[PDB]
Parts: sequence; structure tokens; C-alpha cells
Amino acid sequence: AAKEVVVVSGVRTAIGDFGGSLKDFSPTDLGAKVVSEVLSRANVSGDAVGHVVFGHVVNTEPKDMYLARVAAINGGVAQHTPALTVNRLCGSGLQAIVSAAQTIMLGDADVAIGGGSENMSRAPYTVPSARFGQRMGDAKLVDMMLGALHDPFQTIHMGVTAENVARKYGITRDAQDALALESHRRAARAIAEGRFKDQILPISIRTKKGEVAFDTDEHVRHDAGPDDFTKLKPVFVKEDGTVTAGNASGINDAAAAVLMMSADAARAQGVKPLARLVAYAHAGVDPAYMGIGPVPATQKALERAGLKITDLDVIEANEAFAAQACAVTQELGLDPAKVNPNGSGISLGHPIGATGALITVKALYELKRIGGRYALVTMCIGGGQGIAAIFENI
Amino acid sequence: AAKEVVVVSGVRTAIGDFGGSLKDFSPTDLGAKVVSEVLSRANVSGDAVGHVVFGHVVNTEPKDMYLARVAAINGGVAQHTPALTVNRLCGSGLQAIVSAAQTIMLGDADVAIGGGSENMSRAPYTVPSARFGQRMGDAKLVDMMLGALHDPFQTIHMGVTAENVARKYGITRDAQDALALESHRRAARAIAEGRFKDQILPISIRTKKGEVAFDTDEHVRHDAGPDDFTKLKPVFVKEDGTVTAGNASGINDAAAAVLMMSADAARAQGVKPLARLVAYAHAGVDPAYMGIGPVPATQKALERAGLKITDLDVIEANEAFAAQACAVTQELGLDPAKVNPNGSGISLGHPIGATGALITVKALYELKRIGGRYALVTMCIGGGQGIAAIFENI
Amino acid sequence: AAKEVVVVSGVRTAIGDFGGSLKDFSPTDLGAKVVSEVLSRANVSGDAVGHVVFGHVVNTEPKDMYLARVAAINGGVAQHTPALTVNRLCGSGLQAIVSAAQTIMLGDADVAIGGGSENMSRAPYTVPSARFGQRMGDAKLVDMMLGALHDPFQTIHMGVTAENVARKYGITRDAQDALALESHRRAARAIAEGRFKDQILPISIRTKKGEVAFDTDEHVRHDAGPDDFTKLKPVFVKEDGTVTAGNASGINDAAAAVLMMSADAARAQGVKPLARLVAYAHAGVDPAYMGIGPVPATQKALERAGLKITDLDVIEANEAFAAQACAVTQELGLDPAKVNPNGSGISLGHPIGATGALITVKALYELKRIGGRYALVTMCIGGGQGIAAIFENI
Amino acid sequence: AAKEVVVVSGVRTAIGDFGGSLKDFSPTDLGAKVVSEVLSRANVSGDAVGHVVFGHVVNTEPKDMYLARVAAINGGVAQHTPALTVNRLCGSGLQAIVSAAQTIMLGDADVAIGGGSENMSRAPYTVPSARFGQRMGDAKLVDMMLGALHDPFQTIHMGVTAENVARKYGITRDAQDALALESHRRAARAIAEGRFKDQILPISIRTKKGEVAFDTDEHVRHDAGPDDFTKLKPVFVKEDGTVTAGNASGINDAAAAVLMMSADAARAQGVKPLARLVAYAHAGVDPAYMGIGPVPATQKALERAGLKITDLDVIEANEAFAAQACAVTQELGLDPAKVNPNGSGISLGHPIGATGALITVKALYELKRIGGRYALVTMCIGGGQGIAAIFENI
Ligand SMILES: CC(C)(COP(=O)(O)OP(=O)(O)OC[C@H]1O[C@@H](n2cnc3c(N)ncnc32)[C@H](O)[C@@H]1OP(=O)(O)O)[C@@H](O)C(=O)NCCC(=O)NCCS
Ligand SMILES: CC(C)(COP(=O)(O)OP(=O)(O)OC[C@H]1O[C@@H](n2cnc3c(N)ncnc32)[C@H](O)[C@@H]1OP(=O)(O)O)[C@@H](O)C(=O)NCCC(=O)NCCS
Ligand SMILES: CC(C)(COP(=O)(O)OP(=O)(O)OC[C@H]1O[C@@H](n2cnc3c(N)ncnc32)[C@H](O)[C@@H]1OP(=O)(O)O)[C@@H](O)C(=O)NCCC(=O)NCCS
Ligand SMILES: CC(C)(COP(=O)(O)OP(=O)(O)OC[C@H]1O[C@@H](n2cnc3c(N)ncnc32)[C@H](O)[C@@H]1OP(=O)(O)O)[C@@H](O)C(=O)NCCC(=O)NCCS
Repeated sequence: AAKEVVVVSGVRTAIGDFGGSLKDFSPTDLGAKVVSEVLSRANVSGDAVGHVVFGHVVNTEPKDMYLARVAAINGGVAQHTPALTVNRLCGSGLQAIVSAAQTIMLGDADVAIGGGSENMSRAPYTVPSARFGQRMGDAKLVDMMLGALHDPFQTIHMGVTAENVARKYGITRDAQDALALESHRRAARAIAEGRFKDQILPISIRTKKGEVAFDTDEHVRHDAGPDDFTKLKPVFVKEDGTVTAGNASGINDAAAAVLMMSADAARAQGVKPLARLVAYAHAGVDPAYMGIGPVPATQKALERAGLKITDLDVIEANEAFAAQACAVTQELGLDPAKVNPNGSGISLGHPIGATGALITVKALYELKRIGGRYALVTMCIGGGQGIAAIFENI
Repeated sequence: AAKEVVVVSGVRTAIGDFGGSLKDFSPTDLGAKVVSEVLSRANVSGDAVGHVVFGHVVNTEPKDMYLARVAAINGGVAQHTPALTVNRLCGSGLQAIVSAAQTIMLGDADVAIGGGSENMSRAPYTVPSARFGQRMGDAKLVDMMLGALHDPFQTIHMGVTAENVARKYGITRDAQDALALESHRRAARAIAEGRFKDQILPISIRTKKGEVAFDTDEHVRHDAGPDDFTKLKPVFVKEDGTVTAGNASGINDAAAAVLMMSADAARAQGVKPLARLVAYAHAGVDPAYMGIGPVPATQKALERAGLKITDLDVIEANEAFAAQACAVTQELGLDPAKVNPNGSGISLGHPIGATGALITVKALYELKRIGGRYALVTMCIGGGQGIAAIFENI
Repeated sequence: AAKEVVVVSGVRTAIGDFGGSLKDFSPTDLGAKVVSEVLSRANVSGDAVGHVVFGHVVNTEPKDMYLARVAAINGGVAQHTPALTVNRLCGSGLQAIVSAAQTIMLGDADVAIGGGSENMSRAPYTVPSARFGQRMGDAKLVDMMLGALHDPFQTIHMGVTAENVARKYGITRDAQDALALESHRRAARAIAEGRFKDQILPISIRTKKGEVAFDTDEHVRHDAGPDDFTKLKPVFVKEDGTVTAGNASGINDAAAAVLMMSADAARAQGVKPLARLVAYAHAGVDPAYMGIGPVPATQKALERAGLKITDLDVIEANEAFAAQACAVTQELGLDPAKVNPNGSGISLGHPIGATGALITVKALYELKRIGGRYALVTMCIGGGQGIAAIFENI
Repeated sequence: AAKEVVVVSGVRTAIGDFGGSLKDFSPTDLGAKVVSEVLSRANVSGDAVGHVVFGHVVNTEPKDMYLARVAAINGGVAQHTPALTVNRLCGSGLQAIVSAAQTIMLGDADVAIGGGSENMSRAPYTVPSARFGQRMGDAKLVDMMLGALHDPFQTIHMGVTAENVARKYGITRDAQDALALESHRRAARAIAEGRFKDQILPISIRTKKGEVAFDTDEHVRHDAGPDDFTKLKPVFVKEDGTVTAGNASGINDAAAAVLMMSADAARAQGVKPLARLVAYAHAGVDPAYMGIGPVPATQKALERAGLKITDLDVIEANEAFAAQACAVTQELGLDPAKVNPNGSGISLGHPIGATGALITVKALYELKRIGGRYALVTMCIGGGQGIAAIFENI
């Protein structure tokens, strides 16, 4: 049998807007900041880490091809610790946590860090013709940010797959704008009641008026009213459109990480843990319907966990698009009060490579706030996949 | 305990030169070719795959951020199969195989494909200032290929870290050029004797003279003598250099993959496999001496396998630079006659993300050629890492 | 002897700021607008124009290589009229007027249009490596705007030559900021008293609040006080600097044109002319001291005209930099009250390719306002030249 | 009246192919070479030049906006000499000579240099969105070479306007290919007989094999037969095409210049000159039929010279496309045996901005070869123009 994996500590940055407060912080900078902090929060020496795994999708500079290693080293981890970067698109952050946990499960390590880091503001343009030349004719500057949001098979924006999911599963424009408005309100509540304070690492943003601490998710609209959403126009299809800029998640910058140990190593260190890993699962779906990826992934994870949907006190199911999150809640039969209690992608943002690790942090801190037992963390994946993990508060 | 992992089939493309015969084949195109071919070789249906993992470092286009999923789908793997892309720099190809093997070891899958794909000819240039503009003053087009070959801490070419290793471990220029020459002669002999024919998937390269079959590693110099290497000048340092273009590996394009099954699925199907996985290990080292990463990784892997250096019949240790390949062989006490019996990176090329999977294929087919039992696959990793795996012919 | 050249009509746009009101109007768009207007103001059929010549330096798109022809055709000139684009850097606009006048002097035409057009906001970046490729290493995005402001011989900004002129000719920082402040005030006066109303062609700038007329030179600071200038720091040299962002001309967008006829053709058309051409002259100087180009050019033009500095009632001597305009006024012994009566480059802006034609328009309308006889129009030229023209009110 | 203009000396480079032997020589480098050489040929001191005018269309770098001044200064012309760059598209080279001649005709100078320089291999790509950014979505790298070959009104390649002229003037494919073949044979004969040796300035082209002399127009096919042109397909229209790569001119790199003096300065110095300028003329035509621009220009020039078609011993009418070159010869009634006796754009190449000056040199040296008296130099101009000049051997 495989060893048990304990999550001793976790942290996240505040989520920055596209072109906002974190646009000057590279992904390796953010990665290192969260690495150093989870080491501190867990009281673990950087010399005792067995593995580092980071999720990350859009390379913004050469260093990013070394992201996990740079975040680890500059985060204070000894140079003898291996470092891996993983890309499962929007699930990369949770995948990183899964991969790090596997090294503990398999006995290759008894300490491992799993996280993600992404700065979409710094997403580059590429010139595929620049190495060997165009010779003649106009060439293209390729938007790698928009390219990461396009299905590679039909070359359609991820939002077109959201419309496919809305049409197929019967999700109205009214229903989408409902989830969007509430998400903003739950998040505004969370920021007001301070539910995010402990999990967020503040970052001093060197402004010209003197430094200021960036410690609040800036995508949230605190004045949210339903007219703000009904006035918007569908962005991804010309006819019979329903997905808008308002009911679809933002594009954002952020990083997050968790530190994990084997059950034995955590016992022998007097660390007060957040939770323990119960199970995980992966699934693939039709790429044209990638939004409902979380449904089979969540169902397989419950099977491995020996649990039922009704045992889940906290559900972090990323709101990539209101169109698909409604169908996920509907097809699984979830209690919308237990799903994204404090908002998600629509309100908080979607720093794709980091989202999976970031919402794992949310789920665990929510479990402590409410004294719950089981949390589900799931999200959809461009190209047609889903990923899901279940944690137990302890 | 952990389930035994069987490698039933493997394949690689021939290795194309920089700007050479595969310059027109995208990484996802190459990846799909090898996926479809390992499936046919293992006699496994595209609908029966538990997981796909591909190593890949330098994104050449948006599709590449979906590389594993595009290679799997366009290789004929059903859409219900999860796909993951991993980046551990030059170790990514072998990491992909380890990651895929781990899903079998952990029971999440009984069939998994591990591979790697890289086209360095198609490595792009980025424009960091394109999205938000430069306003005034010259800007830069950033070479992402060279970027992937620069240590991200000191911002020095990997070749400089090769000089550090040569200096520290007493690897003379004469010794480096002797290894480089012997690598070309071994590869030229392997080509002439047809040792690679079975493991190579031909690719039809549309030429204006009509289609021709690309099936021979074109970086190899078949009439090389010692003077061809002595005449070259050091390329990476201005003073006291030893590393030349001739005793450094090439930059290349290729793909490779292997198909793995749980031992029980292999028994039941009645396959005639290549090998079983015995053990694997990772290691981190000083980034400035990344070339000796294989030493601690190989030692940790022999420990886990309960094996000794003398039990190894075949060794594929990638020749990133003769400077480090010599130090690796010297520090572990390996027989140079058993190390890379048919050449390696200096003569065949180094298609970064695919090399680890590619040389695994080479190792297993060489085991079959000599009736050997154990093979070691190991390689150094930029940023200061090593990776190693041991296979048993069965 | 050579025929006499009459200026029957002229016009200019308001001068736009770098990134300001005209950033969406290409140079051929502005060129055509001023072409059509001078035809109207002169009551000349587009079928009766013998030549069109336009000055223009920085190509912003392929069309600009056809600038004179596009401005003429889209401006309403018949397709049988030849069209020439000329580049004498900052003197291009006056050069265009000179070249057009020469066709009348030589009897090749008895109707000709001379003008200039420039949009520095739309100045492009180039990629010299893009046609045949960089192969490897970082390449450069070249700022063609900044490149046009750099001396091609020593590769120094035009402002460094201003410091050379200030040092050599004894122009203090106090003296420079004095001319700068007054220039802004004279211009603010001119805008207030409406002196520019008749010469300016308004351009409707399609805003989202409904269209608005852009008819006022927007570089001018109406609140100008000497502390605004003394607080600034020298921009072009680190030591012993004196040229600042405040005493140096702006970079701007604008177009202007004049319509000219032979004396006979103007007689036989009942056109009420602005002025007639008296003489012109060219000079070259040390490129490192290009600022004092106007001095020898003005002296040679007076010789050809048979006039003295004291016969000039209006002087338009472009204020490229306060450092050089002070030396020009000083070395020629000019009455600063007669020099730039309504401001110049520092206050109004410097749309380089159009400036020469634009300030000719100013000089002629000032001659009418004050009932004067002779006007001088001169300017310095990057690379080390000067150009000057003298007109007579009639 | 106007002063008589004497061409005392002329020179050209050999014409390099696109991406060929002159790809590494900037336009200002080529311009300076010919400037220094016409000075040496005329036996005139660099300090005795009244004006310099250079034709140039496609800026390859910032220096090119200073092209005439850089060519003059680096050609050894004293800095007191004014320098002007002119752009009349393919007519720029001849326009430069006319503009320079006009300063002599008008008395502003007794010595002037007229030339042209273009390196199309070095034509750049622009990035219109680089300065202020693209924010989101793909952008373009704009090919400025192709841009200079597109009519700016209908946005069609010049080759499409060649089809219009072929259609309208009944120029068959057979007739176009007959002209193209004969052009190569005439040029190949001229090379073999050494007719160009005296007029060509060799350029040492630094090769890895050692420096070699570039002194032969390398676009010429010396073993061409009718089948080489009949096999080619139309390149510019999808239906009913006639214009091919074989019967269209090349895109090329070269420079040329001539040195002119007033007749009195030539008398006094005792030079042995090439020719005197007799007359010149311009014309505009329908942009869609720009290929017949030379017809009205040549007619207007013969009128001014008081000459007839039959008085012309030599004719250099640039072969932009055989389609228009045939129509030009047909519409004026020229003897094809006198038109381009040694080839033209189809065989020798078409280095846009330099062609007009280059073929002037060719015309004057051919006059000396046959003891002819009068030469016509004419060419069509994109945008719908023509230019023509007549010279007398003396
Ligand atoms: C939906 C999408 C196309 C919108 O992008 P955008 O237009 O650039 O977003 P912006 O905030 O800059 O502008 C949207 C406009 O809608 C309006 N809007 C958006 N959300 C709103 C809200 N909650 N309330 C009121 N108005 C809103 C804004 O006023 C805004 O107007 P402005 O541009 O004048 O400021 C883009 O965010 C997207 O692609 N989302 C999906 C991302 C994705 O695929 N993630 C991975 C999937 S797993
Ligand atoms: C060393 C390096 C900078 C050379 O770049 P390159 O110029 O593109 O290399 P090429 O093989 O294409 O050609 C180099 C020149 O040396 C010569 N050359 C190459 N191999 C040779 C050999 N075995 N013998 C003699 N000459 C050789 C080539 O002929 C060529 O000369 P030429 O132009 O006259 O034909 C580059 O290959 C490199 O960086 N290698 C290291 C790869 C790496 O970092 N891998 C991962 C690190 S863990
Ligand atoms: C001088 C030069 C380097 C300054 O460029 P710039 O810094 O981009 O100009 P900007 O207006 O954007 O900024 C200048 C700053 O100085 C200050 N400044 C400039 N002029 C000022 C004035 N008249 N009053 C108060 N402040 C002023 C501004 O506040 C401004 O601050 P901000 O950036 O926060 O807004 C540039 O305009 C230049 O090159 N001028 C010469 C052009 C030339 O060579 N022409 C051809 C010669 S023949
Ligand atoms: C026509 C045009 C589009 C062709 O572009 P190109 O492909 O770069 O032309 P190239 O000469 O380099 O080669 C073209 C192909 O035709 C062939 N070719 C060229 N000339 C040939 C000839 N005389 N006979 C047979 N074949 C010929 C080349 O060999 C080559 O084939 P390959 O690749 O197998 O070697 C381009 O030359 C053009 O636009 N010309 C018009 C120029 C112009 O506009 N001047 C100003 C207008 S006023």
C-alpha cells in the first residue's frame, strides 16, 4: 500500500488583474515568493525538501522554462532538491500538487512542494518566422496568451466550448448571469469578513507614491448589481450567444503553493497540518465540451475515496465560465451553497497555471473556517480534460 | 506495494539537424507520429490507454502548450485519455516515461505512453514589449532556443557550465575530442550495420524532387578523423577554453515514445515486451556544475535497484558535452566501451525534450541486440539536476 | 531669366502631440486633407496642377513610400499630375516648397503644390533580421522614430549636437529656458487672439463622445511659468547638461501645404495671393553642430535676395532646441521680437517632415496680420545642413 | 535662360540578386562607393561639389533616412555640400539626376552629383503595433519590400497592373516571353564582350574563401532558351495570366551615380565628358496602367528636345515587366533593336531606387560604344507615373 500524504502548509498571492498590480512580477518571482513562504509557514528547512513541482502554461521568458527550479532555488530550497514543471493547461496547479504527492506516496520523498505560477499580463508575442526568415509576404506576431485559450483541434476560443456546453446542458443567459453576480458577492463578502487574510501572502508593489501592499483580489466588483451583467453582449459567438465578458472568468496573474509530508515525517516534526490527501482522479472528454471535464473526474475521485457528493462540505470547482460551472453543479447534483462559498474564476480571476493550487488553498482554509471534514477541488481543462482531488481536514 | 511496469514497445524518429530535414514538422506532428506507431507496435488499441505524458521544453506555437493532448488525439488515442506535458529541461523525455510509469505503479492506469518531442529548428523568438508596447527606444526579439540553453541563475550558456565541470574534474581537451571522435565512429558504424533500423520510424519528407524517406540520423559525420576536432576553437569562454562545436552536442529535432503496461496487463495480453522498469532516481546539483547531475542520480538508482555498476550491460548517458560526459563516466567508474555503444548527443544530436525518451529506446533495443540484461539511462539537466532509470531486458 | 513664383494659398493642420489627437491619421490621410484644402482656398481645379511635391521622413507603412502621389490623388488632383516625395530630414517641408517652385521657375509647370506630412506617433519599429532570419542570438526591434533623431555619423541623439552648439556658442541653461518659456507664451497668445484660426484646417476626431473638432495646437502649455522649466533635468548628457525635455522641441504629427503658380498664370486667374518667392539657399555644416545650419543658409539667401537682416519683418526659424535657436538668433543678429512671433517647435511642436511647410504658412499669415513685406523661413537639419527661403507679401 | 548641364562621369555597381552577393552592403555603403568613384572619374575634388541628390525608396535602417548625406560624406564630399534624398518609386534614380541637374540649370551649383542606391535584400519588416502595443490578438510583421511593390490605391501587386497593360494593349504571353529571352541573350552577350567592364565599379565581397571581386550582373541567365520561359506559370492573377517570374524583372541590390557640371565649369576644367542633358519630362497616368507611363513622358521629352523618335540611337526603357515594356515600345513605334541593346530589368535586375541612375550610365556608355548621338532614358513608376530624359553624346 502507498504512504499517506499530509498537507502541512499552504499560501497564495492575491490575484492580479490583466495589466494590474502584479504585471511587473515574473512567474519565477511569484513562484519563489510562495515557495519561501510555505517553507516558513511549515517551519521546514529548505535543505529537507524532497521534490518541487510547479504548474505553469505560458512561458513569458527563457527563465520560465526553468520555472520550478528557479522558484525553488530563489525560494530558499537547497540545490540538491529536484524540480519539475508540469503543464496540464488550467489544471496544472492541481496537477503539480498531485505529482508532488505521488513522490511521497511512492517513497521517493517525504517532503514535497506543489504549486503553480502564472502571469498572463507578461504573456509574450512570438514570431515563428524570425529564426530562418519570412523572405517575403507579411508574417504574424502570435499572441501566446490567446493561443493558450484556443482549442488546438478546432482553433476556437475556450468560450465557444462554453457555448457548446450551455446549449447541450440547458444553461440560460439568465442562469449564467445569476452565478456570476453571486460569485462577485460571495467574494466581496469574503474580502470584507477577512476570510482570505491568512491564506494570502501580501506583495509590496513599489509604486511612485511609496510602496503599498497588494493583498486583496482586485478582479472583484464590490458594487455588483444584476444590470451590470444583463447589459453585456455575448463575446464568443455572433448568433444565439450567451457567454459574456461578465459571466466568464478573467485572465489574471498569481502564484500559490502547498508543502506536503508523509504521515510519518509530519508526526515526527510537531507540525499542525491543514489536511490530508484522500484521493484524486483524471478524465478526458470531448475537446468541444471541455467545460464538463470536472464531472467524470469528480465522480471517479469519489469512487476512489469511498465517499458521496453529500459528504463534501467544501467544493472548489473553478468557474472557468458560468456556462460550464452551472452544468457541472447541475450534472453532479451539488449544493450551490457549498460550491465556491467565496467566489471563483468569474469574480476572483483565473491565473490559469496557478488556479489549481490556489483554489486548493481556498478549499483547505474554508474547511478550517467552518470546521468541515471533506473538500473537493476540481476544474475543467482546455483540450478536453478534468482533474479532481479530495482532502480531509485534520 | 507498487505494481511492476513493463515497457512493451518503443520507437523514435531519426534525429534531424538544426534547420535540417525535420524543420517543417511541428512538435505536435512529430509527437502524434510516434504515438500512433508505439500503439501499432504494442498491438494496443487507441481506446485502451490510461495516460499519456510527453516531455517538451521549447513551445514553438500555441498548440505546443497542449502538446501531450494533441500528440495523443492525433496519434489515435481516444479522447477519454488524460494527457500531460512535463518539462525537466534535457531530462524531460525520461521524466515523461517516469511520470507515465508512476500512474501504473500507483494503480491509476494499466496502460500509459511516455514520450518526448522537440523541434529546435522551430524554436521561436518572443517580443516581450509587443503586448503593451515599447513607446520609445530599441527593443529586443528574444531567442527562446538560446534562452533554454542558458542557466537561469548566472545567465551563462550551458557550455560554460561544461567548462566548470572540465576544470573541476580534470577533463582535458584531448580527452573531450577523443570522446567526440569515438561517438561519431560508433554512430556511423551503427548506421552502416543497420542497428537503428528497427527502432526508427521513417518520415516521408515532401521534397520538390518527390517524397523521400527520412530514416537516418543526419548529424553523424561518417568520415571524421582526429584533425576535424583539433582544428576547432573553443566557443563558450574567451580564455582557456576546451569546449568546441565539435565536442558539444548538436541542437536537433526529433520525437520518441514508449508504451508501458502493468505486468498483469502484459501477462494477460501475452505481449512480447522490450523490458521492465527496475528503478529510477532524481538528483539536484550546483547549477554551475549541472553536467555531473547524472552521478548522484545514477548512484541513487543503483541503490534502489539493489544493483552495482558492474551489473550494467548497456549505458545511455546523454553526451550533452564531452566535458561532462567524460566526468560522468570517470566519477562512476564506467567502462567507456559500454557507455553509448552506438554514439550519443555529440554525433546523433540532442533534441532536448525528446532525448530522454529517445535514448531509452536506444538502450532497450541495444539490450536486445547483445542479449544484455540491465541498462542504465541517465542525463544531466540544466539548472543543476540529474535523472536516471534502470531497465531489465525480459 | 527664370519665371517668378507666386504663393496663392496655404494651409496647415493643428499640430498633434506624440500619442495625441492625430495618432489615428496616417501621413497620406493628412497629406490628402491639406492638398484638397489648398486647392479649394486657391479655387484651382485638381485637373490644372503641374506638379505635387511633399516632404516626409519616417515611413509608417508601405503607402508612405507613395506619399506625394497618394496625398495628391486622394486630395483631388488629377492622375496626370506627377508626384514626388523628398526627404531632407527636418527641412523636408521647406524643400518640398522649393522643389515645387523650381518646376515653375523652369517652366515645367505653372501650377504646383508643395507641402509636407509626418505622423511620428505612427513611426514604426523595424526588424532588420526578419527577412532572412536571425538563426540564433537575440535580435533588435529598431525604433525608426529615434533613429531619425540620431546623427548617422556619430550615432548621437540630435540633442547631443544641441549641447555642442550650446557649449561652442555660449548659450546658458538660463538662456535656453528663457526662450522656451516665452515661446509657450507667444503661442498661447496666438491661440487666444485667434491668429492661427484662418491658417488651420480643422480635423474632426471621431471620439466615443461624438465627433469633436481638433483645431488647436495641443503641445502648448498655457499655464507656463519659469519654475516649470528650471525644475527639469538635462536629458541628453549626464555631465554639464543643459538641454531638457522642456527647452527642446516636441515630437509631433501634422501636415501642411501651399499652392503656387507662375506670375502669368496667377494674373490670368484673379487669385488673391499670399506672397511671392524671393530667394532660397542651402548650406551644409559640421554634423556635430547641425543646429547652426540656418545661419549660413540665411546669409546666402539674403545675398541672392539683395536684402539685409534688417529688412525682415517676420522670421520663422524653427526652434529645434532652445540651445541652437538662441545661437541662430545671436549669430545672425536678429530681433527676437521678430523671430517666431507666435512660438515654434518648443511650444507648437516639431512634426519633422511637415515643419518646413507648416512654418512657411505661419510666416505668410503673420506677414498679412502685421502688413509686412519680407519673411524669412529657415531651419536646421540633422546630419549637418540648413535651408532658408525669403518671401514677399503682396 | 537655363544653363547647359554636362554629365562628365558616371559609374554603377554590378547588380546583385535578391539575397545575393550584395546582401551584406547597406544602401549608404553602396551609395558612398559610387560617390567616391564618380569623383575620381571626373577628376573633381570632394570639396568642389555644389549638391548631392540620391534616389532611394525602401529605408532599411535609420541611416537611410539620411542616405544622400551619408553617401556624400562617406564618399569623400565635404560637409559644406547639401544632400537630398528623393523618392519617385522606380523613377527615383533618374529623378535624382534631374533634381541634381536642376540646381545647375538654375545657377545654384556648378557641380552636382545625381545617383540612386537600393538594397532590396535588406528591405525590412515593420511592426505597426510595437510602439503602443497590441494588447490582445495576433498582429502582423509588414513586408516593406512587397509593400513598395503594391499599388497604394487598389492594393494590388505591380504585376497585376502589368496584366492590365497587357490586356489593354494586346501584348501576348508569346510576345512577353520573346522579349524576356532576348533580354537575357543581349545581357549575356554584353557581359561576354565586356561592354559593362568600364562602367562597373567592382566590389570586394569578403567570402570565407577569401575576398573575391563582384563585378558581373548575377541575375543574367547565360544559357536561356525559349522553353525556360514557356514552362513558367503566371504569378500575379489566378485567371488568364501572362506575367510570370521569368518575364518580370528581378528584385535586386545596386547603386549608381553620375557627376554633372555646368557647361562653363566643364569648358574651363577641360574635362572629356560623357554627354550633355538635352531635355526631360514627367507624366502621370492611371495607377492601374502605370506600365505605359513612359509613353507620354517620352513624347513630352521629345517635344522639348525638338527631336523625333527616329533621332534616338540608344534607348534605355526599364523592363519592369515584359508586358509593359512591349506596350511601351509598341505605342511609341520604337525599333526593338535599339531598345535596351544590352538587356534591362528582366535580365540585369531592377534595384528600384538605383535603376534610373543605373540605366542612365548604361545609356551613355552605349552611346560611346556605337558613336551614337542621342539616348532616351525612360521608365514607368508605381502609382501611375512616367519619367524621361534625353542625352546627347559629346
Ligand atoms: C470573456 C473575455 C473575452 C472578456 O475579456 P475582456 O473584454 O478583455 O475583459 P475587460 O474587463 O477588459 O472588458 C470587458 C468589458 O465588459 C464589461 N464587464 C465585464 N465584466 C463585468 C462585470 N462583472 N460587471 C460589469 N461589467 C463587466 C467591462 O465594463 C468591460 O468594459 P471596458 O472594457 O470598457 O472596461 C476574456 O476575459 C476571456 O477570454 N475569459 C475566459 C478566459 C478563459 O478561457 N480561461 C480558461 C478557461 S478553463
Ligand atoms: C556549440 C554550438 C554553440 C555550435 O553552434 P552551431 O554553429 O550552430 O553548430 P553547427 O554544427 O551547425 O556548425 C558549426 C561549425 O563547426 C563545424 N563542425 C561541427 N561539428 C564538427 C565536427 N564534428 N568536426 C569538425 N567540424 C565540425 C561545422 O561544419 C560548422 O562549420 P561550417 O560553417 O564551415 O560548416 C551549439 O551547437 C551548442 O550550443 N551545442 C550545445 C548544446 C546544448 O546546450 N545541449 C543541452 C545542454 S545540457
Ligand atoms: C527632449 C525629449 C528627449 C523629451 O521627450 P519626452 O520626455 O518623451 O517628453 P514628455 O512630454 O513625454 O515628458 C517630459 C517630461 O518633462 C516635463 N516637461 C517637458 N516640457 C515641459 C514644460 N514646457 N513645462 C513643464 N514640464 C515640462 C513633462 O512634465 C514631462 O513629464 P511626464 O513625462 O511625467 O509627463 C524629446 O522630446 C526630444 O527628443 N526632443 C527633440 C526632438 C528633435 O530632435 N527634433 C529634430 C531636431 S532638428
Ligand atoms: C515575379 C516575382 C513575384 C518572383 O519572385 P521570386 O520567386 O523571388 O523570383 P526568383 O527569380 O528568385 O525565382 C523564381 C523561380 O522562377 C525561376 N525563374 C526565374 N527566372 C527564370 C527564367 N528567366 N527562366 C526560367 N526560370 C526562371 C527561378 O529558378 C525560381 O525557381 P527555383 O526556385 O526552382 O530556382 C518577383 O520577382 C517580382 O515581383 N518581380 C517584379 C518586380 C517589380 O515589381 N519591379 C517594379 C515594378 S514597376
